[PDB]
Amino acid sequence: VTQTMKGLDIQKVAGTWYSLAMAASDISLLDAQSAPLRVYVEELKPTPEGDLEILLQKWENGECAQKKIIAEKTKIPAVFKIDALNENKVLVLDTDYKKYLLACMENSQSLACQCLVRTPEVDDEALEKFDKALKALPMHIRLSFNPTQLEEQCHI
Amino acid sequence: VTQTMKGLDIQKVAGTWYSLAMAASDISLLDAQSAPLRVYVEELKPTPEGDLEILLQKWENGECAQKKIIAEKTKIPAVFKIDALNENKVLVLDTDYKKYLLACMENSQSLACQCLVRTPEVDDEALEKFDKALKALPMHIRLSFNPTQLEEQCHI
Ligand SMILES: CCCCCCCCCCCC(=O)O
Ligand SMILES: CCCCCCCCCCCC(=O)O
Repeated sequence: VTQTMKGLDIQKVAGTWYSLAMAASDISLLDAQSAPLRVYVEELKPTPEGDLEILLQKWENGECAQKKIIAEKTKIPAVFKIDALNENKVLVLDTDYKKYLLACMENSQSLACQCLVRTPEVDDEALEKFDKALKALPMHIRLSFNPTQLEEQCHI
Repeated sequence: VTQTMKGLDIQKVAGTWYSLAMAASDISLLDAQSAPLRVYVEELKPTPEGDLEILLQKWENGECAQKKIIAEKTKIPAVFKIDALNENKVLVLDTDYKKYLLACMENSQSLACQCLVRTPEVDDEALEKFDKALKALPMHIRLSFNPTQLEEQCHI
């Protein structure tokens, strides 16, 4: 990923988001309801220090579970770290704060990206920006959700 | 689907094909390795009468199985019928016979389409034609395969 948001203000991505679309480099990352990167964003909570708390849902061991993860800031405003055994990066590609946000997670390559939107509607303009960003990346699975699904736990 | 191949010669689609890409209206049709429309074309066998025999593979009850289905001709050269409990149509959107073929199956709507190619290579021109045909259709999952996967049973 060589598309980052110039001039990102992380405080202004705060609040409610919907995972309208998702893509990944490997089918197995998004294939099943319980695939490892099939995660649905609920809320972004930037910290005063400029870290990013992410509230999401995931189908795990038979049901829809809530998880909270923190992505720590780096020297680059558009790039956060979630490290454990593995060094992983969260990248903000593009946002207008009020309607859409494009982001990817990548390892150290495998990756997964999402088109986030503020409301349970299909934003054709946001999806066209997402597809343009992906034309640069080696994606092998793409999913998108309808407005009914966007209002359900785990997009059921 | 309102894109059919004008002037189709069904005899000239005979022989070896590879399921390079697949798309469908509903995630659940293609999501799992064993999802109902996750089928890999091996061979097209037009009959002297102008019916279409389709040899394909599918992951069913734990393994990669061979199936043969016949799609019966209609009054329209680009449209075949596979009926059982349900009336389903196979539509040929576009082909150049020697490199790529675009086809969909639809019910009576849910649908699934494939980009078929003659060789285990990523044909960017065929994929751009597939994406152009899909921009007309309500697809929510898209998969594509690499050349290593294209040479394995059930694209493992
Ligand atoms: C800016 C944060 C956007 C959240 C989605 C990141 C990209 C998809 C991968 C999600 C997986 C995870 O965060 O564990
Ligand atoms: C011209 C035949 C092409 C074969 C693929 C048809 C479209 C995808 C759906 C396959 C499912 C099936 O044929 O049972």
